[PDB]
Amino acid sequence: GSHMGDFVVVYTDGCCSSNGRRRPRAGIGVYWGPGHPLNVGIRLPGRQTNQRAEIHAACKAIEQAKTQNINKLVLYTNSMFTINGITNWVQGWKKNGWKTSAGKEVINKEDFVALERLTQGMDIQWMHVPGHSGFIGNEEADRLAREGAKQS
Amino acid sequence: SHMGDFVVVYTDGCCSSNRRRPRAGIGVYWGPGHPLNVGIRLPGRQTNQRAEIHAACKAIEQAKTQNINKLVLYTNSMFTINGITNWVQGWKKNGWKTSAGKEVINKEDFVALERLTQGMDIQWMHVPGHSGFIGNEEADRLAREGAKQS
RNA sequence: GAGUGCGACACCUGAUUCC
DNA sequence: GGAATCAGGTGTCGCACTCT
Repeated sequence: GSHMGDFVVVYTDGCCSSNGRRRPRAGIGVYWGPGHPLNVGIRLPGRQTNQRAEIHAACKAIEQAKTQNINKLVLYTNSMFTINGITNWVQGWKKNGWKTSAGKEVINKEDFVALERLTQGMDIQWMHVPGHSGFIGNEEADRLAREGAKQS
Repeated sequence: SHMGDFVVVYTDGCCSSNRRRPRAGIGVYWGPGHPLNVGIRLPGRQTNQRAEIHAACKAIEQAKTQNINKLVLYTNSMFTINGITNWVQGWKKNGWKTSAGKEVINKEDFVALERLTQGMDIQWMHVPGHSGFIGNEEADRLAREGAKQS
């Protein structure tokens, strides 16, 4: 178990073997600490892609948190897409019929709508962790997602 | 060792620990009791790619020392072979960017190797997994020997 | 509306060598 | 298993132009 001031630190990550190929396998992973009862690594239900696993691994961590009555959180993910989406983009997407900058429709709307819904009632600091650069937290969350993508 | 007027040479690098004291070696073999057969220490940052590349570099300097311009080069470093026979064309065109849009790490090394190849007619031969070729084994022996000497 | 670049962070597939 | 390294891909977005 780890913390920064009053915020408990959590790591999330998604993965997907054969992303954009013929047989995609996507998984989610959240790491709270060594041997933490809350660490999970499971198979991502639905459309298999890296983007959804990254968004959905972040959703899982928040659900778990509410489950522990946690309201302050530092969420580390190596997914700028997830971050930018939830902390910038969704705001504008809501005032424009969910439309890309190329007049078309935002592909992960349901993933971001599900995410934003979870963020109600949560002071969360979305911090980017560079992937594959020695951050135990992020390697483990990646380890956990790979294991989860090896499932159901 | 000659394939016609083309003379044959074997090159190889090595680097164990590739974490603590990455030690890198360079070896170039021309044949039984040849005055230019050498095993020496890789200068600079120690990696396997750098030793394989500078092993080729070393051999080409030696060829020139012998007024050789048609050279057949044997190495098991497909990375070296690919950078020099076909990737450098694109890197000099795209500002030395990788397919992932990042910077070519061994840029310095390939530029030096490319410089040495001006005026050289060189055939790059990949020596596979494992074959006989005492040439490759010798070159290997040379590299591991040069692996220790600052 | 159609399209083309560019940037960024991920997610991969593959290959050879060095351990 | 890992490192050193590269080539080809998709997943997705914003940003910046141009319509033969």
